[PDB]
Amino acid sequence: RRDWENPGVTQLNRLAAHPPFASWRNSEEARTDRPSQQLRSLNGEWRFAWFPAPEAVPESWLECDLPEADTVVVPSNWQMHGYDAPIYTNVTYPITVNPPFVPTENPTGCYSLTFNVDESWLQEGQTRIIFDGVNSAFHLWCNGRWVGYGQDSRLPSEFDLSAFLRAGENRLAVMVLRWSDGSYLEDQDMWRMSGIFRDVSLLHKPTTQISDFHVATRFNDDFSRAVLEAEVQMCGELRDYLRVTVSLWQGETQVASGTAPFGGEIIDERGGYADRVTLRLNVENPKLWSAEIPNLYRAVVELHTADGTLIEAEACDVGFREVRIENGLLLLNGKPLLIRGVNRHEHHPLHGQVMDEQTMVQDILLMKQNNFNAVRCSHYPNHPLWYTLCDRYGLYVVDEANIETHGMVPMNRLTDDPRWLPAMSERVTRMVQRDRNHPSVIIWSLGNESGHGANHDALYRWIKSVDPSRPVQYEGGGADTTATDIICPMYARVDEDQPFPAVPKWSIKKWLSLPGETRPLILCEYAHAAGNSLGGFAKYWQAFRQYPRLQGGFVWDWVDQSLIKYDENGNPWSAYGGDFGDTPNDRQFCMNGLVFADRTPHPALTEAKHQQQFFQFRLSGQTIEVTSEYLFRHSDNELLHWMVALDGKPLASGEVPLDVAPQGKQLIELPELPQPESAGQLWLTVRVVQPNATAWSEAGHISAWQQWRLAENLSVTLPAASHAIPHLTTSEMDFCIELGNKRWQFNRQSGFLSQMWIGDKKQLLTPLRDQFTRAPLDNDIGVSEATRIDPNAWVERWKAAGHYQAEAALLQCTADTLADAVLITTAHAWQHQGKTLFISRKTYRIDGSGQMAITVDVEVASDTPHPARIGLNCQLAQVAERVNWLGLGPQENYPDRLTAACFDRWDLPLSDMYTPYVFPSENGLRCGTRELNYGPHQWRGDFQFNISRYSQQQLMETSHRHLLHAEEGTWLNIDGFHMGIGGDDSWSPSVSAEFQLSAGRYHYQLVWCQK
Amino acid sequence: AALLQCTADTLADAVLITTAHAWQHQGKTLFISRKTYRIDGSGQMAITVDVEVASDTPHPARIGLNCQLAQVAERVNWLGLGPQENYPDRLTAACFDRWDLPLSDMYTPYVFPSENGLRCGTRELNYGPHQWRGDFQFNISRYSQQQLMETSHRHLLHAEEGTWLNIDGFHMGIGGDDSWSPSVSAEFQLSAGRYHYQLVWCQK
Ligand SMILES: O=C1O[C@H](CO)[C@H](O)[C@H](O)[C@H]1O
Ligand SMILES: [Mg+2]
Ligand SMILES: [Mg+2]
Ligand code: NA
Ligand code: NA
Ligand code: NA
Ligand code: NA
Ligand code: NA
Repeated sequence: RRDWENPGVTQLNRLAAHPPFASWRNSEEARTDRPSQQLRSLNGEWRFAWFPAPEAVPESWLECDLPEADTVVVPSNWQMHGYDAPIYTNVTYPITVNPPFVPTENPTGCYSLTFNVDESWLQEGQTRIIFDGVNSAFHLWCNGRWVGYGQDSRLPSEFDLSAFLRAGENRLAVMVLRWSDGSYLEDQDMWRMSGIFRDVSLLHKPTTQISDFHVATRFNDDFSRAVLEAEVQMCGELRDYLRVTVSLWQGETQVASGTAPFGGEIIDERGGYADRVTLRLNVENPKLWSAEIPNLYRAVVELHTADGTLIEAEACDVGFREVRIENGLLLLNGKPLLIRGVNRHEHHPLHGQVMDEQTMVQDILLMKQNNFNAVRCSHYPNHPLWYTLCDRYGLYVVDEANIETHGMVPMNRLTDDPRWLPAMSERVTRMVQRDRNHPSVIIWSLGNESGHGANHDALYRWIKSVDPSRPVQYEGGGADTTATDIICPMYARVDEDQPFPAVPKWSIKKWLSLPGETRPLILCEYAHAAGNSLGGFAKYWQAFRQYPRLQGGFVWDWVDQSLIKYDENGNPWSAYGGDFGDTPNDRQFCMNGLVFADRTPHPALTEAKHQQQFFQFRLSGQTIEVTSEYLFRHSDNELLHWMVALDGKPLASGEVPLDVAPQGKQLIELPELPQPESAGQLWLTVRVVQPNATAWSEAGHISAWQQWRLAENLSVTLPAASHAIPHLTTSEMDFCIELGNKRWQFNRQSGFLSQMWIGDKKQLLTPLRDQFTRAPLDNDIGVSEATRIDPNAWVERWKAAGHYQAEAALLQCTADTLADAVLITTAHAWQHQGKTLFISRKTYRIDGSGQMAITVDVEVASDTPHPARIGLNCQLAQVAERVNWLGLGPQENYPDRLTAACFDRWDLPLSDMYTPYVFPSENGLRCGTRELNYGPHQWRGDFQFNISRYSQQQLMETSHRHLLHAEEGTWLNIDGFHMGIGGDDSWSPSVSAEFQLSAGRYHYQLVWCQK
Repeated sequence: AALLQCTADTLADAVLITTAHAWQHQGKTLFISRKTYRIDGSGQMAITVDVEVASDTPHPARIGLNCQLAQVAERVNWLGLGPQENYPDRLTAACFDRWDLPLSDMYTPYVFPSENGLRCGTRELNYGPHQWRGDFQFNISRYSQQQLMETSHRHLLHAEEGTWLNIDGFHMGIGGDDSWSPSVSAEFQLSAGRYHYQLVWCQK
C-alpha cells in the first residue's frame, strides 16, 4: 500500500498521545521522580542493515536476524555511522517535489532487537513500546507479526505489544524509511538525516489506568492565591470503588491533597465523562515560577481503590505561572516579559541529531550564563528531557510543531490544501497533548516557513480552544496573520523597512503602529549570527528597551550545524554542506550559531550577553544609578565592583553590595577619586558579580558590566629634543634613512617602505602597503543558497569594481631633510581599467628619537562601492608569543559590534588574536586601539587592527579553517577605518549606513617605533 | 592659547611652519591645536589642522579658524551648498553648485544677533584676491562673532573695518526641536575627540 506516499495515512495502530508516563507502583518514587521499574529503556546495541529501497528488504529479516547486519548503537542517525551521506540543503527539498511521492530509491534502515520480557508483564496489564523519534517513517513488527506504522519525526509513536509479546526472548523488527509524504512537512534548514535517533522504551501500565491528565493553575489578581486544577482520565473498567488522589508537594512538604471517585460534571444533553474526574486544590501564597526563579511543585496523580490499594501513579513538575496578552503586552505573572531568547536546533557534531542530557545541560548553562531567558524549539518538538530541564533550570520555551514546507511554490501550497489538514493537525495536536503540562512552555508555534494557509487558522483555533493558558504564534504569510497572537517576524530590521510584495518586513518600530495593529511584537528570528556577525545587535536592544510592545526576540541561532570528519592523519575537522558528497547542498549556510558545534563561544556571544544584561547603568557626576530589569527577584546575589584606571593603569577600585528591587533603582556614590598622576583618560568600569554559586553558575560569575570615560587630561608636555639626527641616503632606487642601528628603506619605484632593519635583522617580509579590502565575511558574500549569486552582495560589488584587483600606481615619492628628521612624501592612485578607485597621500617623519610618524589621507571615489577598510598591512618577519594593546577588548570586536568590549590594557597569546571560524574570513579585529605592542614593535594612534599568521589572501581563498597554514612571520593589518560587519540577515546587504565608509575623504596617523 | 611649539623648516621648494597650541582655563587644557603651514614656490599656503578636544569638556560650537581680512569686496563666490544659509542639521534644502552673491546676502539679519550666514560643504571660496580650498564650512561678513554676541539688536550692529572670515572644518548643529533645552541631536555634536581638516590659501 506504500503508506509512506499517502498523507492520508500518518500512522497505523498508534496509541493516543499523552503527557510523559512512568507508571509508578509506588507514590514516594513518583513524588521524587525516581526511576520506575515499569519504564524500561531499550537503548543500547541493536542489529542494523541498510537497503537502497524497501523493496530490497528480504522477508527473512522479519523473523530472523540477517547475518550481513552489523551491531550498532541506538539511538543514532545512520548517516553518522557512515551507511549513507547526510544531506545539507536549506530551502530546496532533497527529493523531487512531486507530493505525495518520494524517490523509488528510498534509503531503508532495518533495525532489530532481541530482548527479554518477564511473564509478570504479560500476565497482567498492558505493555507498550515507545519510539520517541524515528526519521522519517517506519513499519513495526514484533516476533514476525506486523504491528503498526508511524510518521512525524519529532514526536513519540507508541504501540500496544501486549498481544505480540511472549515470556522470554522477543524480537523487534523496525523498517525505517528515509523519505515519506511526511518529508514534505519537514523541510527545515538543517542536515537531512534519518533513523531511530531518540529513545526507545517499554512501558507497562495496568489495564485500569491513568490514560491522561492536564494540570492548570489560575490566580487571583495579586497572585497571592491560586487554584490548581487537575483533570484525570482513565481507561479500563469503571468501578465505584476506584479513586483518584492528586497531591501537591513543595519539596518534602505536602501542600495540598484531594481525592474523588470518577465522574465529571454534566457536559451536554447526553451527560458527562464518567471516565474522567477533576481535582481542584487551593494554594495560598504560591511560590511563582519564572525564568528568574524556577520555583517548582510536584503533582502526584494516584489511581487507587477506596480501601487504599494503589493501582498506579503518574506525576509532573508544576510551575505556578500565568501567561496572557493584555492591552498589547505579553505578560507573565502580571509582568511584561522581555524575551532574551535564541533558536536552538538539536545538533551534535558527532552524533548528529541524537541529543543527550550532557549536551542539553551544557547548552542551558551557557545560555543562562550569557543572559538568555528563552529558547525556541526551531522547528519541531524537542527531546522530552529538554522541557524537564527548562522547567527546572528556568527558561521560557516556544514549543513548535514539526511543520515546515519552505520548498513549496508558493510556500502555502500544502498548508492551504485541506487534503493536508489531517497530517498537519497531527503534528500540532500531538505536540500539545504531550507537552501541555510543562511550565517552561509559554507559547505554542504552528511550525515554520509554510506560508499561511487555511489549515493554519484551523489549528490555531484548535489550540486556543483546548489550551487557553498559552498564546499561539506563527510567522508564515507575513508574521501578522490571523493565525498568530504575536507579531513574530524574522529578520525584520529596527528602523529600515523592507517592503517585499505581499509579505513585507516592516521595521519593528513601524510595525507596531500600523493602523489597527495592537499585538505585541517578538521576533521569532533575528540577528543572524553566521560567522563574523551580530553587527548592529545593540540597535535591537535599545529599541526593545524603549518600546513597551517590542518584547525581544530569538537570535538565529545557538550552535553551528557543522559535522566532524577526519583527514588522512585521522585528525578531526569541521565540515559543512557538500563535504559528504551531498548535492545539491547549501554549503556553510548550516553554521549560523553563537557557539561552535563543540559549544566553544564565537566572539558574538559576548556582545549578546552584554546587551541582554539585567542591570542598566547611568552615570551622573560620581553617582552610579543601577536599574534592575528583573521582574520578580531582588538582587540578593549581586555585588557591584567598580574600577577607575588611567589608560590601563589602576588608580582606584571598590565594591558595593547591590540591593535593588525588581524594576527598581539603587544609587551608588563613588568615593572622591585621587587625582591622576599624569596625563591621559580616566576610565570607570563597573561589573556585577555574583558572589554565590547557583544551579546554573559558579561563584564569582560576572553578569553585567559597563564603562564610562571620566576626566581626561590632554598631554601638553612636549617630549625632549633627540640627541641624534636621522640621515638620508638618496639613491636611484631607494631613499634610505639611517639612525644608529636602525634603518628604513623606501623603494622609489613602488613608493612603499619595503624594509626595516634593527641592526642586521630584517623586520619585514612584505612591504607596508595600503589595503582597502578584506577576506569577505558570510554577510559580505550574502547567500542563503549556494546556487544563487547575488550581484548586490557587498563582495560582488567589490569584485565588480575591481577593489580586489586594483593596482597601486606611484604618483609621487620625494624626500626632505628637516631640522631633526627625514620626511618622506608619497602619493598613490589605485586604478581598475582606467578608473581611479582610491588615492593615498602619505608622509613618513622619522625623527632623532627613532620614531616614524605615518600620516595618511585617503580619497575614495564617491561612485565606487564603499571599501571594506582603509588602512595599511604588511608581513612582519617576526613571530612573537604575545600581543599587548591599549584599546577595546579582550575579544574580537568590530565597529557595529564593540559595545561588549572594554577599553583597557589587554595581553593575550598570539593564537587568541585569531578567531577560528569554520569558513575563513576577516577576523580578530580589535577597535579603538591607541597602542599596540608586538615583539620589539609598538604602534600608537587611534586605530583598529588584527594580527595573525594568515594573510587576508589565504583566508579569502581557503574554504575550511583546517586547510589554513601558518604563513612565515606575522601579518599585521592596521586600519584607520573599518566597515561594519552587519548581520540583520546574511542574504542581503545588512551593514547600516552609519557603519559604511562613505565619507569620501579619510585621515589617520600612526607612530611606529621600538618598544 | 598657550604656545607649545613653533618651528620653521626650509624644504626643496617650500618653507614649513609647525605649530602647537593648548587652550586652557583654570589649569584645564580644553583644546590642543597642531598645525603646519606649507608655502611652496607657487605662492600657495597649505594649512593642516589637527585638533584634540578633552572628552570631559562640553562639545565645542565649532572647530575652525577665523581672522579679520583688511579687504572689503562686493561679491562672495563659492563652490558648495547654497545659495542660502545652511548648517549641518539644516542643509537638506541647499544644493551643491557655483554660487555668487553680494557680501550683504552672506549675513542673515536675525533681530537678535548670533552666529549666522554659514554655508557648508564648500570646496572653494573666493573673496577679492583670496581663494581658499578644501572641504569646510564658512561665514563671511562685516560683523565679528564678538560683536554679534555682545549686541542685543541687529540695528545696533556696526560694520567693522575689513571683513571677518570664519572657516570651520566642523560646526555644531543648531538644533531647534525646542528653544528651552539642549536640542542638538547627538550625531550633530562635535564629540569625536580628534578632528582633522586642511585648507589651501592662495591669490587669484
Ligand atoms: O528564516 C530562516 O532563517 C535561518 C537561516 O539560517 C534558518 O533557515 C531558519 O530555519 C529560517 O526560519
Ligand atoms: Mg503516509
Ligand atoms: Mg526554511
Ligand atoms: Na519593550
Ligand atoms: Na541556515
Ligand atoms: Na546583592
Ligand atoms: Na574563505
Ligand atoms: Na546677541
